[PDB]
Amino acid sequence: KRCLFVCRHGERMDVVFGKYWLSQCFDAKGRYIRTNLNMPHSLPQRSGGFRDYEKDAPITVFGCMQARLVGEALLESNTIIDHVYCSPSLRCVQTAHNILKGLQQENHLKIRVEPGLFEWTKWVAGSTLPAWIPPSELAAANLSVDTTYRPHIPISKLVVSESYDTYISRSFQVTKEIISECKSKGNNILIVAHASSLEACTCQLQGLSPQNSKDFVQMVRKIPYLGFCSCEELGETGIWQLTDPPILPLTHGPTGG
Amino acid sequence: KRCLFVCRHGERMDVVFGKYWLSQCFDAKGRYIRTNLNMPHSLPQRSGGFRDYEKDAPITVFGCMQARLVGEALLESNTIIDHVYCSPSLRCVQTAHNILKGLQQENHLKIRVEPGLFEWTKWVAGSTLPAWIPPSELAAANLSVDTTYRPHIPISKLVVSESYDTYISRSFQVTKEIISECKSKGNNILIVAHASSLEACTCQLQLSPQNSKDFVQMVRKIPYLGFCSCEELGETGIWQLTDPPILPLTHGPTGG
Ligand SMILES: O=C(N[C@@H](Cc1cc(=O)[nH]c2ccccc12)C(=O)O)c1ccc(Cl)cc1
Repeated sequence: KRCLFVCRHGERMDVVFGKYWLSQCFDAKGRYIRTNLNMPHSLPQRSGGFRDYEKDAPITVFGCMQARLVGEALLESNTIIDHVYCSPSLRCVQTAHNILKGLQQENHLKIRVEPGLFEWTKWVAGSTLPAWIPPSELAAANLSVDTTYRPHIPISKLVVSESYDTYISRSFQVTKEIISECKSKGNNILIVAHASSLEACTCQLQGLSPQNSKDFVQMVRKIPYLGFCSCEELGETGIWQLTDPPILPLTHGPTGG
Repeated sequence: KRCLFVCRHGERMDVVFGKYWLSQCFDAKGRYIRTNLNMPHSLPQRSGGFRDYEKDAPITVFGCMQARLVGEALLESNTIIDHVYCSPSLRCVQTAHNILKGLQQENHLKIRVEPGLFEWTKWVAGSTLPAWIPPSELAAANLSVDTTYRPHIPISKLVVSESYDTYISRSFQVTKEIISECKSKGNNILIVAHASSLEACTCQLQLSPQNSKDFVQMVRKIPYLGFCSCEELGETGIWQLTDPPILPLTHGPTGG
């Protein structure tokens, strides 16, 4: 077969509890005090204190469970994952790790943190990139990250508020580089990143021309949490095609009220 | 203090997947075939076939997690639940069970199924009540129900398309009958019912029950596993609302 799977990260803390979520779970002294059961028991310590979460928020408890279930669904369908890459966004690393937990592969597979899979940098606030936890420190928080992996696009080569074309171009360049270095090692590749990744990583893989920016944004906003798409290589053509994913979709509603 | 905990059931299968949800997860021959990871691995075989679900829908996978977490939160607060009662709706009994799982008390405790705790019957479709699974059949699905339990208001004594006055009374009466029999047994009692139940059961145990229009508004504002706490003001017999012993639970949808 040989497949490439691209899925979106889990439910975001800064979506459910809004842009001022740190207000609701950190006190004056900076102690994490959860005020909701959807908040995790504890948050990992960061190199810049809790304010590094403002532009790089973690997934919720239900975000972990979405990720666990997709992993459990891959195992149940005997869908073997040989390689896993993720965006350097904390929400993506956490999703990837929780998929490995559901996959029962926490202690075998080591996640390849690729900054080239970070979403369109136009969607970052201010004139500074997020303070992404380095692989070495993600590993030191139990998250099953490969600290050996050489990134195709380092953090230093990412542009602040890049053009649509810059984002689409690097998304394509990095996906071919990912595919190229996994030609030898294994069949199936899982990418855990953003809504934008599912289209930007696959669009030009099929030989097709990319969408215009406004069509792209509309496609991207219809992709749910842990939204999962699939690409099979057509023979040895080098072109890949989208296919019915190996697992069922995942749809739940809100808490309500 | 001596507490009464009233909480709504978990996420409904028939809300997420619509009114035609049996169309999506049952084929010609009545074989359950899930089409989404939020649908459970399997559904219990029902007395009168699969069509009995049409009016008594089960909670989703994420429905069970909502319940589990509420249960786990009760455990962590050092809150010992001494007696647990619930509506005869499958969603309510499934919620009740997953709270006991969350409490690590599936074996120790047994759920008291009370038809008197069922929601306002005006919200029933057709001219017939839902074909509820009897406490005997529920315990045969590994759901930790108390087959012993003598219901204060049995099914046969429930009126189809009842009035707002009849509901608040039967909700008030059953709550007192629940408080009465527990007096000695333990301290804290847990009701597991519907969005209506949280108001109807603790309104006049504290006040004049609100009008029908004001009620419906308050009900639709209560989330899945929404949780309120009442405590007896001494031995006076007048109970009052209090900041619950556990945090609330808020999550968004799948989206798109
Ligand atoms: O929903 C957010 N992000 C999106 C990407 C995204 C980001 C953006 O700025 N504008 C957009 C417009 C159209 C489409 C997508 C975007 C994602 O998760 O895929 C999001 C971002 C910040 C916070 Cl505090 C909370 C939530």
